[PDB]
Amino acid sequence: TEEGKLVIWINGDKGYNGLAEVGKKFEKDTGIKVTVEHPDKLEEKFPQVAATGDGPDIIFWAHDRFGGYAQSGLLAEITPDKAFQDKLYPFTWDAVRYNGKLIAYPIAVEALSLIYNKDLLPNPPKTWEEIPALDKELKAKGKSALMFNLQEPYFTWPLIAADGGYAFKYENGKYDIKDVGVDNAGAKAGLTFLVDLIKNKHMNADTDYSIAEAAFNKGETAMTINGPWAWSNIDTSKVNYGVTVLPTFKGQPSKPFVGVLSAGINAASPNKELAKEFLENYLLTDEGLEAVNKDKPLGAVALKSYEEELAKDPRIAATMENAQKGEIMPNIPQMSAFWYAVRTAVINAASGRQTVDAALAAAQTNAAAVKVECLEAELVVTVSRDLFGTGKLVQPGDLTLGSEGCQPRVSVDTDVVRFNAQLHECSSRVQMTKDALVYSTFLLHDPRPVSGLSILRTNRVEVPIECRYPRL
Ligand SMILES: OC[C@H]1O[C@H](O[C@H]2[C@H](O)[C@@H](O)[C@@H](O)O[C@@H]2CO)[C@H](O)[C@@H](O)[C@@H]1O
Ligand SMILES: [Ca+2]
Ligand SMILES: [Ca+2]
Ligand SMILES: [Ca+2]
Repeated sequence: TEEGKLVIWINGDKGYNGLAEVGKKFEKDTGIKVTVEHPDKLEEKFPQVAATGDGPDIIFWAHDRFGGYAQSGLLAEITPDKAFQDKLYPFTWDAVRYNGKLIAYPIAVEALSLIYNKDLLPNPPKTWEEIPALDKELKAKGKSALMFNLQEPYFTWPLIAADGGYAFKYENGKYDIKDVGVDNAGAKAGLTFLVDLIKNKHMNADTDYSIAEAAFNKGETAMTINGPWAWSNIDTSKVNYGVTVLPTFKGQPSKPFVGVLSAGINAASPNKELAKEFLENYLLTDEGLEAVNKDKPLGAVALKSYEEELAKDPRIAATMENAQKGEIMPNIPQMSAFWYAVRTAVINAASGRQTVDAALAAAQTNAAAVKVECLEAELVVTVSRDLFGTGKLVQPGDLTLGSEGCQPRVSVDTDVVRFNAQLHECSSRVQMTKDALVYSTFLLHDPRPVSGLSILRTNRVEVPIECRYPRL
C-alpha cells in the first residue's frame, strides 16, 4: 500500500459511486486522492493480502467478519473521542467491539425484508405455508410467487431460524463455538420446507441474486427477499413495490440475521490518520451518508441525525421491524466457518444431492471443527482435533481427505490437523453453476479398527469440502 492516498474496498452491491463522491469531496478539500474498488470475494481476499502487509487502507463489510480480522492482527484500533461516539447509536458500537476494543466504524444497520409487487399481489401472504397455493394461482397467469437468492445462506437463514435454528449458543456471556444450532428440529424443519418448495417446483435451486432481481424488477414474480441496497434498482424498474414483514413459519416469525455495515482500518496502512479523518468528518456526516444512500440505500444508518431524518421512510420501518424479530450476527472468528457450513448444506439439500438431515448434521460438524481455505489451485482444510467436544483428540492417521488419489500434505498441531491439498488431484466432483466452477470432495474421520463398543455419539464422520471459483 502507498501513502498520501486512500484505497477503499466495499462490496459491489453497495453504493460505491456515492462513496466515491464522498472521496472526491475529500480530495478537493485536502488534495488526497481516494480510490474506491469493489473486488469480488473481498471479504476473503482482504485477510490474504492484509497478512502480507498489503491490501486497502479501509475495508467495508458487515460487522460479522471483523472479529476474525481483528484476531489476525489485521485491524487498527479506532479512537473516536466521546462526542463522536455520542453521535452514533450504542447498538452499532456494540456490533463493532471485539475483546473490549473498537475495531471498526459502524455505518449502517441492515436486515432483509419481504419485497412484494403490489399490482400482482395487493395482500402479501403472512405465512410461508400459504406460498405453494399462492404460487399455483400466479402460475396460471405466467407468473411466480417468490424468487430470491438461494446460493447465499444469508437469504435462507430467516426460514431456517424461524422454528429454532441458531448459529452459536450464547451462554455465560460468551458464545459456545461448539454449540451450533444448524442441526436441530427447527432448522431441519425450515430447510425441509425450502427443499419442498423446490421439489414441487415453486422455486428453482439455481436461482441466484441476479436472477431473482431481474425476475422481480421485470414483474415476473410477485415477491423477493432483499435488503435496502436493492431498493435503488427496483425504483428504476418502476414496479409498484412494498417492503414488509417476512412470512412466518409454523406460526413463528422469520428471523433474519441483523448486519451492521462497518468500515475497518488496515493495520498496515500508512494513512490511518487520513482514514480516521475521512470516516469521522466526511463519510459519517449527513452529507456523506446522504450521497451513499442516494446511490444504494444504507438502511438505518448508525449516525443518529440522518437516521432520525430518514425514519419517516416506511421501508426503513419494515427493515427495522424485521431486524427486531431477528438476531444480531456474532462477530466471532468462527462465523466464516458457520457461513461456509450453512452455504454448503443448503446447496446440497436444495439440489437433492444430500438429505436435509445429513446436510445439517455435516454443517454442525463443519461449523464446529472445520475451516476451508480455497487457493488458486490448492486447498487448505484445518480440522479441530477436539472433533466431538469430548476433549478426546483425533489422530491424524484416522483422517482422510478425498479418495485414494488425493495425497495431501498433512501437518499436525496440538489442536488441529491441517491438509494442504492439490485441487485437481483431490476433487472428487466438479460441476458448473451459472457463475462458478465448483470443486468438491469430502473429509472423513474413521478410527476403525477400534476395539471398544461404539455407543451414543458416533466416531465416524464425513463432511463436504468444497471450493467455488468465478466463471469468466
Ligand atoms: O451469505 C453469507 C454472508 O452473509 C452476510 O453477507 C451479506 C451482507 O451482510 C449484506 O451486506 C449483503 O452484501 O448480502 C451479503 C450476503 O450475500 C455476512 O455478512 C457475510 O459474512 C456472509 O458471508
Ligand atoms: Ca448442534
Ligand atoms: Ca448470476
Ligand atoms: Ca440510487
